[PDB]
Amino acid sequence: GSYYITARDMYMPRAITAGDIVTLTSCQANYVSVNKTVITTFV
Amino acid sequence: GSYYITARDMYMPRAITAGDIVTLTSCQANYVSVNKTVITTFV
Repeated sequence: GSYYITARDMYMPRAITAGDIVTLTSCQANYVSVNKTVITTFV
Repeated sequence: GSYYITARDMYMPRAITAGDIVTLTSCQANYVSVNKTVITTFV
């Protein structure tokens, strides 16, 4: 149900942060397209 | 009008995120000094 980034060698699940993203003005149906934001920023 | 970071080899414009910044308590008039924040964080 949730979403997590991980390293390429160690299985270490962790919540996605704001500094591991790339914003692009294109998506071509090879994605997931969640209706809500999945950045998980802070208050 | 807008502002974008880019890589040093490929012309690929993209919005500036929160994890590509360095906060320093100094600026010496070799800057732009926008009155509004240009971090573009998320809700």
